[PDB]
Amino acid sequence: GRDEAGITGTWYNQLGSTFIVTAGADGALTGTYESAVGNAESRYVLTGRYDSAPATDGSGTALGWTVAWKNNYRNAHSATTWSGQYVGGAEARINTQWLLTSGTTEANAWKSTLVGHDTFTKVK
Amino acid sequence: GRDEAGITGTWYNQLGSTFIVTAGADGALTGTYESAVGNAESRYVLTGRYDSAPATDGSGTALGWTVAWKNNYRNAHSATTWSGQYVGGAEARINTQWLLTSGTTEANAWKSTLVGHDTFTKVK
Amino acid sequence: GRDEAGITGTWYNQLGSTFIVTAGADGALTGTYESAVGNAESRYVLTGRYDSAPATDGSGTALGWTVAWKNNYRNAHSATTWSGQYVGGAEARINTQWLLTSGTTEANAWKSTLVGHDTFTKVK
Amino acid sequence: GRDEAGITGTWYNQLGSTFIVTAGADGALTGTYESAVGNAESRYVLTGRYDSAPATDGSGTALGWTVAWKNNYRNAHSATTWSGQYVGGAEARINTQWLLTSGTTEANAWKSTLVGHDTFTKVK
Ligand SMILES: CN(C)c1ccc2c3c(cccc13)C(=O)N(CCNC(=O)CCCC[C@@H]1SC[C@@H]3NC(=O)N[C@@H]31)C2=O
Ligand SMILES: CN(C)c1ccc2c3c(cccc13)C(=O)N(CCNC(=O)CCCC[C@@H]1SC[C@@H]3NC(=O)N[C@@H]31)C2=O
Ligand SMILES: CN(C)c1ccc2c3c(cccc13)C(=O)N(CCNC(=O)CCCC[C@@H]1SC[C@@H]3NC(=O)N[C@@H]31)C2=O
Ligand SMILES: CN(C)c1ccc2c3c(cccc13)C(=O)N(CCNC(=O)CCCC[C@@H]1SC[C@@H]3NC(=O)N[C@@H]31)C2=O
Repeated sequence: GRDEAGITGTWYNQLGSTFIVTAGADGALTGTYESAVGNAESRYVLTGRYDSAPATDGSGTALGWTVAWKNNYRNAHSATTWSGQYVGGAEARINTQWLLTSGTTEANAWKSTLVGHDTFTKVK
Repeated sequence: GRDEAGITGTWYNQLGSTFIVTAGADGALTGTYESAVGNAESRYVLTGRYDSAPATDGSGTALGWTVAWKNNYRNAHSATTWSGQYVGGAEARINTQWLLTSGTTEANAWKSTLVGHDTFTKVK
Repeated sequence: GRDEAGITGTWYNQLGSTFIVTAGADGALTGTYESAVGNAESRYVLTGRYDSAPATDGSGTALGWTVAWKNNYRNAHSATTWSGQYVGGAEARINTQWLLTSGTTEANAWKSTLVGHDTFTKVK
Repeated sequence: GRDEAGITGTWYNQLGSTFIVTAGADGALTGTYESAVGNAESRYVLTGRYDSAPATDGSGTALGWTVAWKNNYRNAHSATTWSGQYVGGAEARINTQWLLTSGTTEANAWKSTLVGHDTFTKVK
């Protein structure tokens, strides 16, 4: 409810990427993502989930979402998942860690997956 | 197509958890997850994405999905994302890495996120 | 050489932790770490390695180090490894990702490892 | 003591890499690593730390180590850290997660770090 409202909207990360999400009453996340970097052009579908009844101790709201990097313009044969928590208030944030897996041969599977962290704000 | 067919079904990981997924023609993943471990009971909604047009060099198919650990029985104030690749054939596998974030206070945010790896097969 | 000089010293991360390191000519890192958070008191031994001949294209210098969280005051039955890169200049930084593993039972091994990111500066 | 003995020796992972380590009485790990894959040839220095007084409940022993991928033959401008736990007994194992950072430009820092998992045994 509070965080359905707080999460729904347009977010921006430190790279200049754009995350457009709707948080549903059932815990769904749906929207589009546009990366400022990488083998990417325009918007990509995203879907995910969030805790629709977080704790009321002042904890964050756990959430995550996935982008497969295929759309009408490109196919980067890869998928990113962001896992993190939403923190509400005047300077709301979504603080995330992500895993970006590329499809590989079996011989290259050891080097399939990048790891990083993205912080999203409502302003940038 | 090939991997819509190959991905859709029931999968099992090394912990004894059960992953029930439908891969759509558009790149969607939908289903339910049941963990054998942790603060979890019964099935949880999952949603994700996969590369619906993978390479044909013998590479894996990149995919990912999210579970928020809230259902009618429990709320563990946390979300897991799995990022990985599907590898088809007689002993098909989905090889994943995952990030499990709990909602935390700001003071505890440094210890919000677990990391691990799960391998899913069609048999176990 | 340049980065032996640049890396050797006292660093501080965003949590207020203190990283005291000597970079040797052979690629060694030695020193002590003091965490501002967690099950930790005072200084802990650290050892690691760095690229002692980085690229000269303006790339970072790859490095990593380990702390086992045992000293004369406490034993937290855990170890952290930081992996990252040093970036020199007026606002030098060491940008890292870390893995913090606790010793667990086999049944709890799935939840053994925390993941996070720390940015170190010469000032804070 | 028990794990000084148990950890010291030659280990092998699922890729066919060779990890030669000495565990000291003070918690030090020293040795050499030879990767079966990647931009690597021959042995590389490793250093790390382990919990020299683990719990006696049947928990694992937390440890970690670093390799910078520079030696007399090659320089891959990168460093790997493994974080994990040693589990003793007839089929002893070291179960690890790793982070492999390459030195990058600032513009490429988002894609600096690979993540994976290696399981080491005394036999393979
Ligand atoms: C050879 N070996 C070292 C690699 C070199 C480059 C790459 C990889 C990859 C996977 C595994 C290895 C490598 C990989 O998936 N890739 C990306 C492919 N896929 C893409 O480029 C799609 C855009 C991804 C944008 C990310 S999502 C997290 C972050 N947050 C944002 O807002 N934007 C960024 C590489 O380049
Ligand atoms: C205090 N500090 C060290 C922790 C101790 C325990 C925990 C945490 C967590 C997050 C951060 C820190 C801790 C966290 O999210 N948690 C889990 C809470 N949430 C749950 O238990 C929900 C079930 C999660 C099951 C996982 S999904 C990846 C894997 N694959 C499967 O098939 N099953 C497992 C902890 O316990
Ligand atoms: C139950 N389940 C969810 C957990 C809950 C709490 C914990 C864990 C752990 C491991 C696995 C699970 C959990 C774990 O290792 N632990 C830490 C134990 N060990 C310690 O507290 C030692 C200090 C570590 C300080 C870190 S190093 C990275 C960062 N950067 C800094 O400068 N300071 C921080 C937990 O609490
Ligand atoms: C372009 N983008 C997607 C990448 C593509 C390839 C690479 C990277 C890297 C870092 C970041 C991105 C990429 C990176 O560090 N690299 C490795 C460079 N460095 C090396 O190859 C040194 C050998 C590393 C061997 C590892 S250690 C963990 C594992 N366990 C073993 O026993 N052996 C393996 C890449 O290739």
